[PDB]
This record gives sequence, C-alpha cells and structure tokens, in this order.
Amino acid sequence: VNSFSGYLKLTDNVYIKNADIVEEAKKVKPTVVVNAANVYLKHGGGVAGALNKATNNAMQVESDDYIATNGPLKVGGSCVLSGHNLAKHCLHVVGPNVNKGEDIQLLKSAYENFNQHEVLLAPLLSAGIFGADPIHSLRVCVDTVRTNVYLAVFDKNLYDKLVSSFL
Ligand SMILES: Cn1ncc(C(=O)O)c1-c1ccccc1
Repeated sequence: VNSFSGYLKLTDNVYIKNADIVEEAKKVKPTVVVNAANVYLKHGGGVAGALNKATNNAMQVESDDYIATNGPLKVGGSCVLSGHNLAKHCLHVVGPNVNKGEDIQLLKSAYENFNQHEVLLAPLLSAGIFGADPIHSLRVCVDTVRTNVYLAVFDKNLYDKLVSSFL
C-alpha cells in the first residue's frame, strides 16, 4: 500500500490522475518525483519551471552546480538530485523536444530511466512544451515502464482524452 489517492488504474503498474504535479508532490512527498528536464537542467517553463519555482529556485542552484561538474545530460538520459521540499529525490529525465527536432525514438530510452526506481510520481515525458503527442507518450510509458508510476496530468481536457482513448 502507498499514499497516492484518486488515481485511475490503467495497467498492473501505471496509474493516472488529473493533478498539478507540484501540488501532488507537496501532498504525498513521494520518494521520487520526475522532472521534465532539458540537457542543461535549465528549469525555465513547463513542469520544470513549476517544480523549480516551488523549491524557491533551490532546484536550479543545485542543478547549476551539477552541470558545472558533469556537463550536460544526454537526450534520453537522467540524473538523480535532491527533491528539496517536494520529494526525497528528483529524477531529472530528458525526453526528446520535438520543437528542437529530436528523435522521438529517444522517448522509450527516456522512460527506461524510470525502471531504476520502484515507485515514481511523474509527468508524461515529451508532452506539453516538448511538443510530442501525449497519447503517444502514454503508450510508450505503458509499454516501457515496469515499476509503479503515478502520472499527473495538468490539463483536465487532456486527462479525459488520454483515459477515453486508452487501449
Ligand atoms: C500537451 N500536453 N501534454 C501533456 C499535457 C498535460 O496537461 O499534462 C499537455 C497540455 C495540454 C494542454 C494544455 C496544457 C498542457
């Protein structure tokens, strides 16, 4: 049993809810929250900008030190950093950004990072301002992630379309 509440069960291991991932993280304090990161860990907008704002910019300060030491992530890659006030850990995962022309086949590689964690609170990778089709992102998630993933979807309209169209 875990603390997640109000989710619709899609599969053995994938759950979904219409929720603000920031408000959900603050309530649950999950072991892992996933950030929709870019390779520079520049948390300007979308999910990343909202998570970083909720940490009072401490996520960005920590991320700038990570990049200064290690250099940029790979598209499809990830790193584990602090969850600050939101979670124990933040898994920063880089899905491909269609608005930069990145290979959508890298979305499966991105979701494979989730398999290193038994339970996660996450957004749909490459959705929103990363430009991919969220229906596609949910299908790759279900077909790639084997650990228990609790997906938070920001737009109610999109949430209802994801559920209604789910095979
Ligand atoms: C495009 N996309 N992908 C995921 C989501 C979301 O609401 O989580 C969205 C979205 C859709 C409409 C407005 C805002 C976000």
